[PDB]
Amino acid sequence: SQRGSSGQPVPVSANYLPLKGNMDGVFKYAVGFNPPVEDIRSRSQLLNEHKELIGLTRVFDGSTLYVPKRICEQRLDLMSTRQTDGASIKVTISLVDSVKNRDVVQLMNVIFKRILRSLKLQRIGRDYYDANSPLEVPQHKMQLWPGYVTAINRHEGGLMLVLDVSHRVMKTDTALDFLYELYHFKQLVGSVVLTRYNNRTYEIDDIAWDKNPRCAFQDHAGSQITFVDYYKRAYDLDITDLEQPLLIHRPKMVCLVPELCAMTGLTDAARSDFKVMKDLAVHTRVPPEKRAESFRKFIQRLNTTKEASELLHSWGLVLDSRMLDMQGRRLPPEKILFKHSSIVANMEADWSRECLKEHVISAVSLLDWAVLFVRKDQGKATDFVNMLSKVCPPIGMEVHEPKMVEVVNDRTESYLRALRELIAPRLQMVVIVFPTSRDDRYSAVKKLCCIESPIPSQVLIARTITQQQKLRSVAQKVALQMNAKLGGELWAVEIPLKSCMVVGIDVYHDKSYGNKSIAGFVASTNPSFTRWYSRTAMQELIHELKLCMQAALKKYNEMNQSLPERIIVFRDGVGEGREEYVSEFEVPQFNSCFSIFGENYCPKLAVVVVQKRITTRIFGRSGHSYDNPPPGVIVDHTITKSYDFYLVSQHVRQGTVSPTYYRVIYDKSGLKPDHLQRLTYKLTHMYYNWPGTIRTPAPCNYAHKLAFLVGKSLHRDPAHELSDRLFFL
RNA sequence: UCUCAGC
Ligand SMILES: [Mg+2]
Ligand SMILES: [Mg+2]
Repeated sequence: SQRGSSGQPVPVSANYLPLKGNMDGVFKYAVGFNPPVEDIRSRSQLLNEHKELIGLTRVFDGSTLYVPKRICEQRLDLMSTRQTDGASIKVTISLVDSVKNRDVVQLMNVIFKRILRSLKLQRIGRDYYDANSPLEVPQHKMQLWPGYVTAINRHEGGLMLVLDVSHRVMKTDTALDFLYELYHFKQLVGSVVLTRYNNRTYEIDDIAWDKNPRCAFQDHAGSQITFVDYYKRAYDLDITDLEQPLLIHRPKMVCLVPELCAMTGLTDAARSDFKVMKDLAVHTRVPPEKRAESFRKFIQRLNTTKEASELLHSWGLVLDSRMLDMQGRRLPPEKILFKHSSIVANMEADWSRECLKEHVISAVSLLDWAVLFVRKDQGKATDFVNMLSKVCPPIGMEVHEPKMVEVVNDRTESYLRALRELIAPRLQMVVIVFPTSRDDRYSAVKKLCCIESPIPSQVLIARTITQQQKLRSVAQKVALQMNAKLGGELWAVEIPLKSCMVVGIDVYHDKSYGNKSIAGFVASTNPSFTRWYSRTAMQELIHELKLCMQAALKKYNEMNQSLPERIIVFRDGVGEGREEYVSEFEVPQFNSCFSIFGENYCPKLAVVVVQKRITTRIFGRSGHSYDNPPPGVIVDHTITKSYDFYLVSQHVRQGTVSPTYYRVIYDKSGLKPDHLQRLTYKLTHMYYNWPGTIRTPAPCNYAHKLAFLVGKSLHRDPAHELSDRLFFL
């Protein structure tokens, strides 16, 4: 069965609304014009003189026609005149089909977008945000707009409506002031700017400052008008500065003026900042109890507005008034095997403290390592090392005095030279300490520590050695990371799938550097899933993932003198629409690449697609308060189709947990669905940078970290000597 | 890098 057993049935409730699945009499039609005018809007206008024969309730998408009632004649031929052409254009009617299951959705999304437009909602980006009731945050010139993201699809329980509250931050002030910050260019490159006088939301494409707002443009049959005059005529406002660089948008020569503009979306500066996130996230990160009512009061609003009320009764569909109520299951909390003893996770599924009191399973001993630092931070670094020697013996590690090396100063060449005169085979780890964060020196250093000289490093920033409180915990968080960078596993969980490799793939979208789309590739190399062989992929990915799979298979063979019987490939980084693309292109490549070795080697494969950015929300509930559900809750019925499941593994403190969507796009493994769901739950714990369950499984997040490291700082492939270790953490 | 129509 699709529904696995072995959990605990907890009453959950997702944010899906079951549309009334009785939408018949929706006969699709077709129109044929022996004058083939190549404009859908012109065709619609041409047939508009015959709208009385149908009614307002029609959908003419250029070629077809959707009507909630029998068309007047499925072979009727009328003559239509054109105010421009003047020809007696043919009018055609077709009894193509009453759509069964394919174009029903494409109709419902169109009419539902029309409905949401009737509620005075605007289309910004892809979803819909309100404008009457912003949530004022007048502390940063920010201003939030409530909004909703909706979709309708053929989920197993019929036709369901997705609905999840969104939020779109918009700048209270103007844009020219934002253009003051040029010298203290390539940033307004897709920034969704909107105006205020009408709240019409443009999307910007190209900026050429070679123009002035006083220029005139040929509009409305040779009537040149200047922007200063056009805007004062059409909106009765003035312009203070007459030299601002205009903004250009073109529908898929609209020259905007950046005094009436106002950006949406915090733009890399509020993004790279600790200040504004704590200010915004109090509102953006909505707790589940508020979100449930922000959902229900949307339905109370939707069943009161006149256009919204009438449109449903026109097409006949009855939108229900309360979210779904399913019966999810809660997988048992999983034991965490340490070296000597083991602790079960709490309901919170976090062992951040119990990992600081037990022994790691395999500790690599730091007999000889080094530290780099500056005069300004010599004392703090020395104390950090002195008490790092004090915290390792508790946790089962064993460290000794490092070759305490002082760089000359903070210039990057000094660090480069100091590393180059220091690297030797008789070495374990070089632990570097920087005064201030800067990607130039960081990248120039990590290239040397990850390409030229394969020495696993560890960068620390000076502010983190507070030497007041965040030193014991920082040392206990860096010792455990340094242990893993040396190929020593910390904790493990009983995974009863004997002799099965597990692979994890994720990609990193870059738009500037060639769009190479670095993709990581991480696979286990031991039957306990604690040591990961991590390679990388490069292409301008088709051919390199087969090479990485073959190399990882060889590596697993070397360690275990065997070959895996199963290969679970938790593919991630799929686009929102290519969820079937992998099921046809790369799965055949993975089956083909097995041919290099093996006596006709037959791995029982399973390619699982992992999706994070979804819009489902599983609210667990006991009573009448839809709270967050405890991590480890599986839902796979009446919400998913084609054998895929939703899993709540993350845990948050503020907000609603987003369950993660795993699609099983290839299943030859003979694994019962129960076992694969449980396994996908176990791999959640195995991330050695956060003791406790995380969003995606261990290999997927490992691969994401590796891909981000390669893309943002390395821009090459790491040395193949480092691969058997988790040099990336 | 202690870490999760409009112009
Ligand atoms: Mg993804
Ligand atoms: Mg790290």
